[PDB]
Amino acid sequence: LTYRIGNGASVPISNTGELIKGLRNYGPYEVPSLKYNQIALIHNNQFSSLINQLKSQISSKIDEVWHIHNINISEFIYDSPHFDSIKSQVDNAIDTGVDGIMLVLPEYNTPLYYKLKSYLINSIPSQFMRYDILSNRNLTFYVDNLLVQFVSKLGGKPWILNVDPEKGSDIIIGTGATRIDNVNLFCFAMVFKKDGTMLWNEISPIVTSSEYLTYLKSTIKKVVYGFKKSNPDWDVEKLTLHVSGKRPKMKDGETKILKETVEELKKQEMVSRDVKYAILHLNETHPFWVMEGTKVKLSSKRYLLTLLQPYVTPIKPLSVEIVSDNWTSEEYYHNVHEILDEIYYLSKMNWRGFRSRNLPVTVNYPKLVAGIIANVNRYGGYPINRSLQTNPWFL
RNA sequence: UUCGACGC
RNA sequence: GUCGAAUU
Ligand SMILES: [Mn+2]
Repeated sequence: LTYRIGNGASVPISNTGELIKGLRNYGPYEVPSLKYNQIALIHNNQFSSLINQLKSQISSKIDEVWHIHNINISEFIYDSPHFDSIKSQVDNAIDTGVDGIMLVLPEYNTPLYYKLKSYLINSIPSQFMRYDILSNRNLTFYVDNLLVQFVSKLGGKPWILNVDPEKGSDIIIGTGATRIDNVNLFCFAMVFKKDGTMLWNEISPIVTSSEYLTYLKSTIKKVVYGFKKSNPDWDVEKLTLHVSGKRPKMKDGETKILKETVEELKKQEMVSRDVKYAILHLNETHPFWVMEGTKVKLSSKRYLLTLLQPYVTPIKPLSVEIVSDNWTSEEYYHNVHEILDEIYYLSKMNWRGFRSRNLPVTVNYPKLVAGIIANVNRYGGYPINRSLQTNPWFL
């Protein structure tokens, strides 16, 4: 229903102009804390008007929308549009003392994006931009969205979902794997609060399909060990797994391993030894047109949650299957409503820009990682640190 | 790579 | 390549 921003304010969802005006008035839910109060802009068009306007917009929005005050932006010019010359300005910036780097790429050069991006994820919060894509017409839409994600990557919290703290899971784990070609894959596991904020993330190395279940288990254990070490008193009595991704087909073996992993985390006191949990498969299914937030039951274990398209009335359904749960027959229906509601609230959380993705954050954010992991691997960049664990570097 | 959507 | 980004 509403987004919680700063100073105790809440603004309706589904209205980006009201969210922006809200941030100008009250601030974000959390301003990032900075060490230098300095950010670098790195580019190769020193007399460019578009870059001039870009700098001045970033400067005024950072202060006025984001309430990050007195930041200095320093500029660094590179003079050849290739890896070693840009990297050299990047290095100059990092030696200067900066909280993050905004890097304007020159043209369209995919190997160069992945090479530079993998070096920076490893170093310092960064936000790329394309010189060719700038225009006066779209500059304000462009900077508005760009800063939602750069503020997050600097450790800020734009807005969180307003949810009933008595309803839903204590934590939600988005987990699964994504195949990056026909043989190789990586596992992921991400812990969320019910308010849609990411608490911790782990990704496995790239492995082969034969190694899927082995790394699925360990990646999930690492992410919970991580969450628990930085939240020792967060009791988990209600736990939900959101399983997603193009991964090997292996559903019974996979459910058995997920069940085992929760039984080991109980033994190790990472969750309650009487935790109530459900393991769910979330799958995007083919769109359709009515010629909603609606919950459809297809069988006692298969459900559909229908959502407007984030763009006849077009609908993007999300399939939801309960593959395992330890719920009582009595609790059952009630729990089904809560878990479906929660999936709907999470589908409204997106720190990539102002517009809702209408896809659950637990499904969406692992897709964003996958794109980077796949292409870094393909273009031979630097493989992707408690900093990367708590920060949404993939946005 | 601000992002999205279409068409091929 | 074709639009679009308060009001989805
Ligand atoms: Mn991004």
